[PDB]
Amino acid sequence: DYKFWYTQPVPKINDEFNESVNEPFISDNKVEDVRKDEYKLPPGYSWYVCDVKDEKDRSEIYTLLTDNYVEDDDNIFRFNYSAEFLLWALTSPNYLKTWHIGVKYDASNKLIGFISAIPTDICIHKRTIKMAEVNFLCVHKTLRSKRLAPVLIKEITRRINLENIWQAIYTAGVYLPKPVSDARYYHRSINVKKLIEIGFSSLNSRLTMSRAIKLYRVEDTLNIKNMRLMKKKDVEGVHKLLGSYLEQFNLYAVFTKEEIAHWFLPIENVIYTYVNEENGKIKDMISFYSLPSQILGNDKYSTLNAAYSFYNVTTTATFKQLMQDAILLAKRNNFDVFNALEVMQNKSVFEDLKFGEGDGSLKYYLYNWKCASFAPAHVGIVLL
Ligand SMILES: CCCCCCCCCCCCCC(=O)CSCCNC(=O)CCNC(=O)[C@H](O)C(C)(C)COP(=O)(O)OP(=O)(O)OC[C@H]1O[C@@H](n2cnc3c(N)ncnc32)[C@H](O)[C@@H]1OP(=O)(O)O
Ligand SMILES: Cc1nn(C)c(C)c1Cc1nnc(-c2sc3ccccc3c2OC2CCNCC2)o1
Ligand SMILES: [Cl-]
Ligand SMILES: [Cl-]
Ligand SMILES: [Mg+2]
Repeated sequence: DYKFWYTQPVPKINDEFNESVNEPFISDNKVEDVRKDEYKLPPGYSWYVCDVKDEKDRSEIYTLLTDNYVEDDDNIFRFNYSAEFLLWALTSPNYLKTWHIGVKYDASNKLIGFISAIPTDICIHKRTIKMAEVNFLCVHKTLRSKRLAPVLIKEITRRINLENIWQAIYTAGVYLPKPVSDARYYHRSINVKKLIEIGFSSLNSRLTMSRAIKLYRVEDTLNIKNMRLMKKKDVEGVHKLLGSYLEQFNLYAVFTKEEIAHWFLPIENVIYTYVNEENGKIKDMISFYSLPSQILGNDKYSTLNAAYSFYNVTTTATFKQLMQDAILLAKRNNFDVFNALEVMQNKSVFEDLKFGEGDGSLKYYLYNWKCASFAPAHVGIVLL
């Protein structure tokens, strides 16, 4: 019935728009009309302004997400973003502290809910719009289905609107009104035996353990011999190679140089970017971020280390060669599995590179924006 979502400026479940329609649901908004009062929480709970740059506040958010964030369909794996990853995700250029919103239960002083946004320029069907990117919405498991999430969403919308920003982008595995695109995820096994033992992957009578390990074996040599970790000096060249590439898609972020530096310079166990430089020119890039899963109820293993394909561009090799090197560089950095979405050119390499189709998909949404939906090959943004 979507009783909350139907009160919001998003498409109805049946809405379908021509390619010519590309505009807000509600235009001519006025900063001066936005509510100044915080939305009301139930008795005994209060808003909390989180300082993600303080280790202790950042620790509280980490604990909340570690225990209560997203689980796979079978409740065996739960995302386990690290504290340094949350730091990086939330302190991008021109971030606002007041868009990092916690909810505490007054009597324990414990964080029980969270929601965040960062500002990003988003190009949708060739119109660039100042938006908020929303992520890390989470309500403690003990307080589910109490209608707290619409409170968090309405409060962040109010604070975003105070900055004269009236559109947002977000992704969810759940179906809401109404996806602008829908991308399945695929997984390429790296540590086969481990993935079998935790029930991420399976065997069978044809594929014995030894034959499954042989199947996923990779040669420890790069297609692009000079691919190396990105350094500060490469920010200009990355901004030109990526910025040009992305303009073909129907939905992408428009990065400034300061955004390239933030989103790509390598941070161990967070973000890995590699470049191929020729003549002082960046001609190819690979990137992926680290998003481990906590494994629930396995006696031997508690963590699955997973590399998540972010942005990959090649001008000197085939896309298949580039993605093969991405898998190898993930392997060299101790990752058990390489995960990709069917966005950009990704799907075209999944069969040859031995990726397996996963169990669900990620829906891309816009808030207060009406437009034609599109196949995921035309999606040119990867969220965290
Ligand atoms: C202009 C600026 C605009 C800014 C804002 C833009 C929009 C931002 C929107 C947020 C984008 C976040 C993106 C993001 O973070 C990445 S998707 C990750 C979401 N987090 C998790 O799945 C963590 C585990 N789950 C939870 O913590 C709770 O289940 C949550 C908190 C998800 C819902 O808590 P609950 O205790 O289970 O539920 P109630 O409080 O009773 O609330 C039920 C209402 O919530 C609607 N709902 C449920 N899940 C949602 C989801 N993932 N997006 C949006 N809405 C969601 C649901 O359809 C229902 O509305 P309806 O009756 O109409 O159906
Ligand atoms: C696998 C998996 N493990 N777990 C713990 C979950 C809930 C899933 C399902 C899932 N839900 N979102 C995604 C994926 S796969 C992928 C590959 C490359 C880039 C992004 C993603 C992605 O979503 C990202 C970005 C949106 N938030 C979650 C991670 O995967
Ligand atoms: Cl209201
Ligand atoms: Cl482990
Ligand atoms: Mg609730």
